[PDB]
Order: sequence, then C-alpha cells, then structure tokens
Amino acid sequence: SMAPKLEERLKVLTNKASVMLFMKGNKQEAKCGFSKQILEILNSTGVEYETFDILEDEEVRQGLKAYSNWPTYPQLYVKGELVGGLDIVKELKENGELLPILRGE
Ligand SMILES: *SC[C@H](NC(=O)CC[C@H](N)C(=O)O)C(=O)NCC(=O)O
Ligand SMILES: [Cl-]
Ligand SMILES: [Fe+3]
Repeated sequence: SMAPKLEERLKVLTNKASVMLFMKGNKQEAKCGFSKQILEILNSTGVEYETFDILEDEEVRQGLKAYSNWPTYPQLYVKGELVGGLDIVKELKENGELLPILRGE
C-alpha cells in the first residue's frame, strides 16, 4: 500500500551509488552507536560508497523501513538490494564474506 511516488523516490535513492548507506549522520559526523560503527567497518574495506542521513528526512526514514521491510538503521544497500545493518555487516566481515558482497557477488 506504499504510494507509487514514494516507491519511485526510494528506488532512486537506493540506487544513488553502487554502495549506499542509510544512517544516522554522515561520513564527517556519524551518530554514536550502530551508524558510527558501520561507517568505521565500511571505511576499513576501502570501497567507494555514499551515505544518506535518515535523521534529516523522516519520509525516507519511515518509508525505507516499509520499502525494505527492515525495522532499523543503519541500512546498507549494494546494487539496489538491502544487505542489512551493522550486525549483518560484522558477521560478513568475520566470515570473509563482506568484500565479495560489496562487489555484488
Ligand atoms: S553511543 C552514546 C555514548 N556511549 C558510548 O560511546 C559508549 C562507549 C563505551 N566504550 C561502552 O559503553 O561500550 C555516550 O554515552 N555518550 C555520552 C552521553 O551522555 O550520552
Ligand atoms: Cl543487521
Ligand atoms: Fe543507533
């Protein structure tokens, strides 16, 4: 029951870059917590990625939860599909699976 205009805005945003991070804050100042922690992990990978600050856009903050059926932030997207949040990204990192996922494999 999502409005088609919101569906479109969210599909566009999630494809804004190959690797796209929805977070509290931005690359210069991430909110203490899960958003800052995931930024640190992404940084250590050396991959190019972009961020979007869901604290400054409530429509996207609430919309993306419905769009991705995922209740929390941060949300990492790769090639337009949800990967997950910090817990998933850490698990991937632990298993040596994070880099392949960031390259779309
Ligand atoms: S994320 C909010 C801040 N907490 C921490 O960074 C805790 C880090 C410690 N290493 C830990 O407990 O694991 C925080 O409390 N900021 C100050 C405040 O008054 O909110
Ligand atoms: Cl997660
Ligand atoms: Fe948090």
